[PDB]
Amino acid sequence: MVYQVKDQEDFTKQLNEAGNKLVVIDFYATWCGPCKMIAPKLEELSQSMSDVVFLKVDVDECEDIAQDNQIACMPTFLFMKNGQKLDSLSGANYDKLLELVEKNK
Amino acid sequence: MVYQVKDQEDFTKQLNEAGNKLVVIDFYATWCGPCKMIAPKLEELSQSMSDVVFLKVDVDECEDIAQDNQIACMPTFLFMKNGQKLDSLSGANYDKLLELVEKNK
Repeated sequence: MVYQVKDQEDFTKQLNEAGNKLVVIDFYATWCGPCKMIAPKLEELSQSMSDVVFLKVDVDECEDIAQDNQIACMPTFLFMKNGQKLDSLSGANYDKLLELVEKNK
Repeated sequence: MVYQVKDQEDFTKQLNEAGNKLVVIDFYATWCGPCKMIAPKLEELSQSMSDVVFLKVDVDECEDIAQDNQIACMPTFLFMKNGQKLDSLSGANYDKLLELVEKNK
């Protein structure tokens, strides 16, 4: 399952909850076609990889978070670990996403 | 002038009012850095080019319109004439925008 970040305080709580695990955050919009296409794949990844935490942020719901993170394309995947930004991926490229997960987890 | 589209009906009304003119639509978000970066240049261009209609759509206000046009990367510039799609440009590239206006005006 992919947890939807509710606000900025919630984002910090989730990053804390993740512990030492790589966190992958999907910045998406409900009007974004590629976002919807890849969402089930993220759910499957979320279900199967126990050493990675998957989150999602609806940019229309958390516009402050989208701005703070300089989102321009949907979907954007942010890769964090122990509160540090490790990488970013713009677009629904599942292979590159998987590669960044394997590289950073 | 760059007019802000209020909803789907308003979008249709503006497309009709353009008559035979090229219409350029900027799909943007208020949390989008490059969007804000290029907005003043679009405003300047619109004040000069009276034979081209310039519109803008806030994807947060008009999510339905965003979905209709398959917006992914922002800002997206859609080029239309007589209600029909001519071209599309993702990202804030001013030279490419001018090339596409020159091509389609």
